[PDB]
Amino acid sequence: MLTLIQGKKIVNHLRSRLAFEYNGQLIKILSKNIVAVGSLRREEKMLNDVDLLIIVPEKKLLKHVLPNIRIKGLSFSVKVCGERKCVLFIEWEKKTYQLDLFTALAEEKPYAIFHFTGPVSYLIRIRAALKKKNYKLNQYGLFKNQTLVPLKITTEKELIKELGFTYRIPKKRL
DNA sequence: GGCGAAGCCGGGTGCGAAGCACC
Ligand SMILES: Nc1nc2c(ncn2[C@H]2C[C@H](O)[C@@H](COP(=O)(O)OP(=O)(O)OP(=O)(O)O)O2)c(=O)[nH]1
Repeated sequence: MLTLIQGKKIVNHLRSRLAFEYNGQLIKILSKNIVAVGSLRREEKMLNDVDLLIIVPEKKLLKHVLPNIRIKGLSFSVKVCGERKCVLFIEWEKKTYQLDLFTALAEEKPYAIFHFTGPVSYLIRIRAALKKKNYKLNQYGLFKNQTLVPLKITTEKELIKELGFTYRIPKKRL
C-alpha cells in the first residue's frame, strides 16, 4: 500500500500542480478548488486508496474541467466511473495506484463532503431517514415531490444544522 | 429489521446480451 507522507506528498503535488484541458488549451489546478478524500479524513493508518474532491465555482467551466484533467510528467490513466465519476490509474516511481475522483458543482460540496466522508448505509439511512422527513437529499440538493431545493450553507455543521442532523464521526461507525 | 416523523428502504451508468457490476 501507500503511506501518509506519500499520500500527502501526492496530495500536495495534486494540491499544487494539477492541470486540465480547456478548449484546446490547458489550465493548471491548485489548492482552493481541491479537497482530499480517503483514509486520511477517516483517520486510517493503512492507506488503501486516497481520493480528492474537486469542485468548480463557475457554472460553465464546471464542465470544462471534465474534458481532460491531468498532471505534468507522470503515469496516469483516466476513465469514466460509475455514472459520472472519474476513475484514474496513477503510475509513478514504477508504481500504479487506482484513484476514483469526482468533479461536481461547488454547491454540492457539503452534501458531496457528507456523502463522500462516511459510509453508504449511513448515507442511505440518512437518505431514507431524511426522505421520510418528506424531502429527498441528493448531491444536487433537496428534492421534494420532484421539486428541486438547493442548499443555503457551505460547511459541515452548517449542512447538518441545515438539514437538522448530528455529525457522527466515522470511527464510531454510524 | 430498524427505526424520528408514518410507513417505509441510494442513483446511476458501463457495458454484454438487458440483464449484472462497481463509486
Ligand atoms: N465505493 C463506493 N463509494 C461510494 C459509494 N457511495 C458513495 N461513495 C463515495 C465514497 C467516496 O466519496 C467515493 C468512493 O471512494 P473510494 O472508492 O475510494 O471509497 P471511500 O473513499 O469511501 O473509502 P476510503 O476512505 O477511500 O478507503 O464515492 C458506494 O456505494 N461505493
